[PDB]
Amino acid sequence: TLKVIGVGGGGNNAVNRMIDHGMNNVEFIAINTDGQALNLSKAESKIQIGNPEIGKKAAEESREQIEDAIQGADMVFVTSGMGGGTGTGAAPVVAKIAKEMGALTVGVVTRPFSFEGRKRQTQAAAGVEAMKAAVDTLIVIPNDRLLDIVDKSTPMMEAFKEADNVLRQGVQGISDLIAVSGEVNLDFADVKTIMSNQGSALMGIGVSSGENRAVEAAKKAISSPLLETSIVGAQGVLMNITGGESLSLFEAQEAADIVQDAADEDVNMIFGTVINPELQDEIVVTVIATGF
Ligand SMILES: Nc1nc2c(ncn2[C@@H]2O[C@H](COP(=O)(O)OP(=O)(O)OP(=O)(O)O)[C@@H](O)[C@H]2O)c(=O)[nH]1
Repeated sequence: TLKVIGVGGGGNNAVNRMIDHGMNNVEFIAINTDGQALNLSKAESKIQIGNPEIGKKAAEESREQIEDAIQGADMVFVTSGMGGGTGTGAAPVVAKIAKEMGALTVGVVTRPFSFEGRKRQTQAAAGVEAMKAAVDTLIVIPNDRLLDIVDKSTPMMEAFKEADNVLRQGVQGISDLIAVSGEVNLDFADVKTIMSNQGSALMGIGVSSGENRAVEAAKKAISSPLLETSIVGAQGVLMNITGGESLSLFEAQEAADIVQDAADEDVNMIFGTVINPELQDEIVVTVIATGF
């Protein structure tokens, strides 16, 4: 039982992208203060709660409504945009409740763009520290590093939809590996071994389609701009290899071995594969490195 919880406006929009893109392994929950924007959410479960301190007390006042929604989950994803009042303060509370209930809590959050001002960057920094305390592992993508990812052509009014896509890839990276119906999935106990109480995590994404797509997508994930460091400093590595119906076990093994050779000699590496047939010839390699 996996649940991804979008906290705040930006977090809700990512969840809505997470649903438009096929991701049915998981139960979706949306939490916000703005009721109208909650009605425009696509998640099954919606919870209205109620400067990042309003968000906090709103979440704490709705502790039991949040507790009820998460009930039964084994792992929970809390995705939010840090910076605003709602997500920055409420998302650490939703995470801390999830971790108290025994769920493996994974935070996938964003730092705002530089063009959003220092105050929004200052509050986001405090939210990030709050979330690190709350979750098992936290993935933080600074929105500024999408400029090292997006096209020269990217419109400025499209900028927050690429943020949605990156948060989609963070959650779907791990979520697709654990409970899809086509079961060459991994074992949950081993996932816990890589995520539990670790803290700060890196994410690498690589896409390719050639004859040597496996080697190419793995090298590009190893050196994805989203990684702030090389994964060599990492103790545990969770790797996802998503392909179409032509994805081979050899290709997965090849890509896993390339990543494992870049990690620390005695990393704890677990990897799995996901067949999604909308993808034709391109494979996507997602690497999650933990413990920093
Ligand atoms: N991925 C994504 N991020 C967004 C989006 N909109 C804003 N963000 C980022 O997330 C940060 C917080 O924005 P919101 O989530 O809308 O703020 P909030 O949580 O609703 O808090 P409030 O101020 O009470 O509305 C902003 O600084 C942006 O950097 C979005 O649509 N998608």
